[PDB]
Amino acid sequence: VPAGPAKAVLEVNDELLKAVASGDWDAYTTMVDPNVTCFEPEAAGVLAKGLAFHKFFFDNRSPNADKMKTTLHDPAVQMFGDTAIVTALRVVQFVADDGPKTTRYEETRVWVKDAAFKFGWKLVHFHRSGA
Amino acid sequence: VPAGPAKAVLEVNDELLKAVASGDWDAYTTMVDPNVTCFEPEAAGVLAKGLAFHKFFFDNRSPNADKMKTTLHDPAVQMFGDTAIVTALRVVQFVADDGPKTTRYEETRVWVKDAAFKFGWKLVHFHRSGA
Repeated sequence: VPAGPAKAVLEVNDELLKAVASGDWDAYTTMVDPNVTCFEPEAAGVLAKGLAFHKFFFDNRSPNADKMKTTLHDPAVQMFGDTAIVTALRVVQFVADDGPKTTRYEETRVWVKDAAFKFGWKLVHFHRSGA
Repeated sequence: VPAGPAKAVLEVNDELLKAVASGDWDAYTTMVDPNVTCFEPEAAGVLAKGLAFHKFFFDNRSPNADKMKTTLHDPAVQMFGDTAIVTALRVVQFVADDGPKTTRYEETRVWVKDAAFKFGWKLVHFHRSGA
């Protein structure tokens, strides 16, 4: 059974998390616009732009990124023409110096229709912020 | 001289800040979609929806919200059809128990074209997160 627009973007959004979690850069590029912008903890407080910024973290995965477990919670999509706004809570289990920890992030992901992209959608902007 | 699409949304985005800063609820409603969603510190970690949530803060402005000074820094817009993604850094001067303080927020504002709205644009989602 094929997914409608809203279900479809949710699936691609989930697939992107899988790609990031597994360090699959090639997969990342099938879903993310070359001129993607973002606010995220790793971006040091300013808007980061382009894939090169993100590839840096793929090329230098360290040190216990493999122990990490990430899940998306409470996902929702809102459609505005060819734009889809996906909102969710990202919960990350990781190990720190003090032991196992859990952190929650608010995530906004803005997806745009593009039949040229593998799944018919591309990520153009996202905003992730920690609790 | 009239503003093009990108300049136009930046102006409306600035006007919205002016409305919030001055507690002008009527102005707020000329710019913000009735089904607006948001992530923001005031939303207690989950996605808030609707104008009623925001009106609560207008109706209960307290206690030194008038002393506050807010400015937008490094604004940028990206256009995707009828969607405009405005990104900016929000700097807020306020007084705490310990004295005058300054805080920076990352802000994503998603605006959508609508000729029915006063300025031709409506805010449908935003994401604000503190440093």
